[PDB]
Amino acid sequence: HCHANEYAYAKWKLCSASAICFIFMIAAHLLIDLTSFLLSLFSLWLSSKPPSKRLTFGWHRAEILGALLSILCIWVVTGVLVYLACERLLYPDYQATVMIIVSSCAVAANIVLTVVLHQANASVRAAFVHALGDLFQSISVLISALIIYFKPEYKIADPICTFIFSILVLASTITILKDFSILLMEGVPKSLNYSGVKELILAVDGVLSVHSLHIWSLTMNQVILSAHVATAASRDSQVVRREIAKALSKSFTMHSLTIQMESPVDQDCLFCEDPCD
Amino acid sequence: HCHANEYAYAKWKLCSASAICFIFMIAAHLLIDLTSFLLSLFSLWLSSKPPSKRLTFGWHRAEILGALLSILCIWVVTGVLVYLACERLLYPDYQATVMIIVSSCAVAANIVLTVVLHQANASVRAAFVHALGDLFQSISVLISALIIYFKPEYKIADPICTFIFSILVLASTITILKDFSILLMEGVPKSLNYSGVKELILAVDGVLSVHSLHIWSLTMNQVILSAHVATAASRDSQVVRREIAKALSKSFTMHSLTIQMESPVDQDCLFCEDPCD
Ligand SMILES: [Zn+2]
Ligand SMILES: [Zn+2]
Ligand SMILES: [Zn+2]
Ligand SMILES: [Zn+2]
Ligand SMILES: [Zn+2]
Ligand SMILES: [Zn+2]
Repeated sequence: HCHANEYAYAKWKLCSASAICFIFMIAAHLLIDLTSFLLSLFSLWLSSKPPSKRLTFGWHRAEILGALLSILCIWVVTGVLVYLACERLLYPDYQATVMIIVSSCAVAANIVLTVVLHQANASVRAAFVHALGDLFQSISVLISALIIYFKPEYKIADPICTFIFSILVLASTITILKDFSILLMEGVPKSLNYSGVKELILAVDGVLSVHSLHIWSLTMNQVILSAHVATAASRDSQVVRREIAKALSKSFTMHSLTIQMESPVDQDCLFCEDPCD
Repeated sequence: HCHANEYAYAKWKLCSASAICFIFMIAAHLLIDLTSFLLSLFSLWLSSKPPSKRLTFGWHRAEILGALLSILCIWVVTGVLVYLACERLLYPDYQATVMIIVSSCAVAANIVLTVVLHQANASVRAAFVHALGDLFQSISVLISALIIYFKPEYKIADPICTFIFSILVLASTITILKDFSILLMEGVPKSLNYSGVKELILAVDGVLSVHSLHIWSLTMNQVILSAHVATAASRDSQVVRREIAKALSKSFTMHSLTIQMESPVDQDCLFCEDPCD
């Protein structure tokens, strides 16, 4: 045959944040937040579906697609806030404490959303940064309000306040796009290393030359491995991988293995060579 | 060992469209169109790179990531044009033939961009729809101009003109997102069929029960196959797949095969069962 509660864990942790912004009707930004969540949550309902004929590996990956969307909804939001800050700069006419407690309530609220996403699921590490950004964005108008209120002589420190805080957003979203670009490109995941498994595999008896390895991954923790191995022709074949699986599954967890057990007649070729790093 | 000119074909066909909008400095929207292009082209330069250690399958898939971006740059563009049409509706003050030949030159120009992308590469079928949309968008202001100029009594037919033509954009971009959602989710590609290969494989002698098939695809024409097959224990194993490859490669083209040749002792399980369709 050659053969848990992390799923609803987020559904717990995520549905909360959806309600907070929902209950946050004390007015744009909030409405936009109320949109990213449910959809992203709805994606979390997708990965639960069983693998269908059209999607053989199943809807596992769909989470990231929802996640990667949430990120690009942050760039649009902050994209507006830089252009308006520019408009708020070029049209300098604007007029306080009224604009403080309306933000004094917001900043503390976003801490709630952020702290409950205390770092698993990608959507978690996707909605989290969406909130964190929305926090640092929120303190901009606050930390400015407690500045111009006391020092209204300038009243122009607010634009740069956003400008420096906008970068605090984008410089905090790259760390997630350095990763989700590797997933959608079928690259080796973070927690592993390409040569880190070749040697780890070459440490078994029958193997001769692991050629044409391919190890991509699904969302965050689902990894899939695939390779062709060369075995001692005098040695029995099936028994070897009968351990290699154990040899790998013991090393760490998998979601599907396919090993080919090619025979010791390979035309010693760029395709089954090596990655040139 | 168990072992063309389509690449630069687009680089030919794509660099052209990049120059046309570049040379189109006869004014914004043109600049946005220019930004979308080169990047997408730059992605086409990525897929040429050889497979590296971090990206085992290689940068083939990266094209789609660039492609899928171009699409979402269309929704943003048309997103602006519906809100402005709304603003152009709610603020009805606006005032002709001056606004005709400035568009009479545009519409015909977009035909050039579209016709040279006469339907291969995804980026082709990605930049194409980006242009086609930008055409139907362009005729809106034109077909309206030759209406209100002759019948200025209304001058309100222009908003709905965009509104109906905006849908002509989005209803033309879905056909590409029905597909590129299957690629990034590792689903079986269009040109194939899940059961279409099981039977096509089960038509060989040694095979007993192809279990745990997995057939996803890279960008458009690169397909990868992977499966475990059961063979007659009395029959020799390696010789079977020594044909199955031919049996499939003869059927159509591949980019990597991994077959496991499991033995006839499988615990007759949901995992190696079937996709429930
Ligand atoms: Zn799965
Ligand atoms: Zn091989
Ligand atoms: Zn080779
Ligand atoms: Zn390739
Ligand atoms: Zn098997
Ligand atoms: Zn099974």
